[PDB]
Amino acid sequence: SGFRKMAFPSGKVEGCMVQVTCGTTTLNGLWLDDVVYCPRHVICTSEDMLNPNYEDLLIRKSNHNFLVQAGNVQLRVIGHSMQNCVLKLKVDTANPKTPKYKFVRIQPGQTFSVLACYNGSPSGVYQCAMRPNFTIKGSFLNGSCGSVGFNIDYDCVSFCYMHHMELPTGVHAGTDLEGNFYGPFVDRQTAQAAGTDTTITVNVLAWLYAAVINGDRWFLNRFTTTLNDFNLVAMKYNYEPLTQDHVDILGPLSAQTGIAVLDMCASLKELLQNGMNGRTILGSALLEDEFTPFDVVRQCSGVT
Amino acid sequence: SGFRKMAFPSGKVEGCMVQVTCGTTTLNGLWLDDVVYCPRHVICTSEDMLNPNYEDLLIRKSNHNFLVQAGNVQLRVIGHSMQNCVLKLKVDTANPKTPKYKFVRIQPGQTFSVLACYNGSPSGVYQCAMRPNFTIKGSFLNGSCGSVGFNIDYDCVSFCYMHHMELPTGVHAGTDLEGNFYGPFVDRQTAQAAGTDTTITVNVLAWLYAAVINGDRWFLNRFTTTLNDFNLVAMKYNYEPLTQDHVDILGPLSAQTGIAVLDMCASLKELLQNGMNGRTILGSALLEDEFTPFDVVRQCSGVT
Ligand SMILES: O=C(Cc1cccc(Cl)c1)Nc1cncc2nc[nH]c12
Ligand SMILES: O=C(Cc1cccc(Cl)c1)Nc1cncc2nc[nH]c12
Repeated sequence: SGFRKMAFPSGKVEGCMVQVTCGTTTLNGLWLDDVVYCPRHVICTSEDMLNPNYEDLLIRKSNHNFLVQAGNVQLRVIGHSMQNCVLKLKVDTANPKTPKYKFVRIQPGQTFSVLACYNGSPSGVYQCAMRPNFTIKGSFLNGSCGSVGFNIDYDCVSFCYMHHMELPTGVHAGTDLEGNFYGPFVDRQTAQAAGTDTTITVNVLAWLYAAVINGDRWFLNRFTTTLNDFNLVAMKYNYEPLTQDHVDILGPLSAQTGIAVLDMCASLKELLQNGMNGRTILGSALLEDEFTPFDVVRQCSGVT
Repeated sequence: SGFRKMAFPSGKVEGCMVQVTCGTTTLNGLWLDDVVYCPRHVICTSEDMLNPNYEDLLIRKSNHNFLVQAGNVQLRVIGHSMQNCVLKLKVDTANPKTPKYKFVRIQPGQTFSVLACYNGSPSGVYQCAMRPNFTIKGSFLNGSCGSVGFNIDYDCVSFCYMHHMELPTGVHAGTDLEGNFYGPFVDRQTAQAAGTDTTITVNVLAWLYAAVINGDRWFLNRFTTTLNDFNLVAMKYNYEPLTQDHVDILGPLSAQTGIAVLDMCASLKELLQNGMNGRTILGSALLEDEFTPFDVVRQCSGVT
């Protein structure tokens, strides 16, 4: 029992972290096989960041200008290329600690672990969700760029995020491992709208099921609702509309607890309309949306 | 910017996890040098757990009865001894992945990361605090026993906790790495009082400073208080009395923000007496006490 915001064990990812320096800028890189991936803004100075012409800036750089250090050892760079907002630095040595891996583009509302790094060295690990507006509410300081987000399935690491930027609002933006930003963001020092965010309804319902499994049941009521009725409430409270696809993904939790998804929707409707009344659910005084139905089953079943 | 419940990177600890089986019981062990440490209740059957005579139960076991597997390879057990509530199994091979380490007994109110494991395999990592009543509110299932808590300082892992038991209340109890339980607990299947818990005041104040550093400032007021006045409020709200030692440890955060510790105490006093009024601080609708002043400085400075 107990329910925590659990991250994946970070060991497989720690073994891939390197420091990349270009000119006066240092950030993190990810070394997989004989390629090091890092944000392309490693080639910029502070003056360049207002409106960088990355193509022109990269033309002034040669392989020897990219200093890549894996712990205390230097990697020899034999090639460089820009793919969208990432640089791929070909090195002459395959990372001996390369785990089985994939590059995936996650959907908004999905979760992943972040290994925050500085100077190629891991500082900490935390779990978070990709917001419906494609930002992440992480914990990142100057130098964290190049830190990655990932999920693990047995021995395979699926990398889904590389950190690039902090918006003036203090939220975070980054790319998939092919360098494509999640959301409308561009890698420039300009104010950029993130746009309206919403609460991840299917994740809140999953967390309510986790609460019932772990004994927090005070919010269960004698009511039920329909998808249409519930979605009128979700609209008022800035929650994502619940679809049958979301109801289907909640099937395993509904079967385990014996609580029909629409009955749990009625509990959620009552919590939205009345608040918590000073009570808590799984140590939280707000409705949590950073656990997917898969995360709940994984944590409640002890998947390694 | 941003503030997360960040755990230490778990890689150094993942390299020490092994599966220990004795008879029909399987749990986790920690392999450091040529010793494997695990909860002594690995020698019990379910019938034994009501009131185990560990000395007698261990006498019926020989080195060959302890099956220790590091991933897929078997370790040869050449000695066994019980130290308080842990078993130390001497093996013929030093763990090649043994990091620099220490065994420490942490104080209540301090924090640490847990690497939850099942069958010797890591499932997840999370940060938590040792409650003032010596329990931890973890996320652990049957088979998680032997999972450890730890802190990292540069390249040295200080192990402070080994998981042993879940109380009937759903909270967790365990030992230091010398097998001494934190708190009054015994390794038996009996209902056991945890006793009154309190909120870790110095940690709440540290988190309020983290909130100010990250821009959440709505709770700052025009008031101040004294240690005596604040402690009358702490008493009413089941908070630990604040001492000058706690004020001293908050010095760096008070210097960084320019907010005197007693002025932050007045903000905390007002939040305790009036609640959050439906507002949040660092994404929380309650006063968080699982970040120490050291954790706040570490996260806000990017220590690796
Ligand atoms: O935002 C940047 C640098 C940057 C500026 C403009 C565009 C780009 Cl792509 C990158 N670094 C950063 C990241 N995360 C957190 C931080 N806190 C301070 N700086 C942080
Ligand atoms: O509590 C036990 C077994 C046990 C019983 C009596 C005394 C001792 Cl020392 C150990 N295992 C366990 C731990 N954490 C979480 C769990 N959820 C289910 N079982 C869990």
